[PDB]
Amino acid sequence: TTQSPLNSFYATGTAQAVQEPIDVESHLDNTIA
Amino acid sequence: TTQSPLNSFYATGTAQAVQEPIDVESHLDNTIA
Ligand SMILES: [Ca+2]
Ligand SMILES: [Ca+2]
Repeated sequence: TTQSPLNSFYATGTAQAVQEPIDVESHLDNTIA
Repeated sequence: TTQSPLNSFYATGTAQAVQEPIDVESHLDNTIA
């Protein structure tokens, strides 16, 4: 004679974010002379 | 000279319930990245 609560069910996922939106690189190779 | 009550007859059955109505299994194998 056991009474159960009937709520022992689960499901699991994951998420992440490990980088910045943009990357910037420079090529200014001229001199104001 | 014996007086009988005439109620000595019986029949027996059985019943059971040994499991929960539903079972749940998860397959969430994608990542919000
Ligand atoms: Ca970066
Ligand atoms: Ca079960």
